[PDB]
Amino acid sequence: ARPCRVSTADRKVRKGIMAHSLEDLLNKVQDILKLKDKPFSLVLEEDGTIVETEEYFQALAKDTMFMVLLKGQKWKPP
Amino acid sequence: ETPRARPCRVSTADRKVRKGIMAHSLEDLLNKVQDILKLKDKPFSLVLEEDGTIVETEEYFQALAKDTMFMVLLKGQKWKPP
Repeated sequence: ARPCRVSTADRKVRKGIMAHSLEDLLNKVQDILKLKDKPFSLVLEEDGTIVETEEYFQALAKDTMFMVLLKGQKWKPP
Repeated sequence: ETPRARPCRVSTADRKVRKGIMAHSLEDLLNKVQDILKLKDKPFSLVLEEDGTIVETEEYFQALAKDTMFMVLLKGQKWKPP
């Protein structure tokens, strides 16, 4: 049961969220970050690498900054 | 090679799609990347996204940092500067 640091796409709000899995993370992120709708994609905040498997989500360091993307939203350089 | 798979960040040559892929070796990685990145055909070369350094041995692939961004090149594609 693990600690994730998660940003919105405009990087204005970053929050620490505990998750058992990628899917659990994705189920929590809307309420926590007060997203306008459900997330479409989870990406690495540093470079926009798409996190789309559980095994890859779990191999990343606990201090990894994640970014949620809603439909049509794209990762952008900080 | 590595009993436990290692996380790789992998870019297409146009840098529009970037994805985290788990891999046990260079060969395993190269076996996986076409379906994952939706490549039109099999990869020809794996390169460092940063400077186009060719990754062509398993030992060099394994020595790289986990956050290294890779780039796949298909036949006749060339690394280009970002």
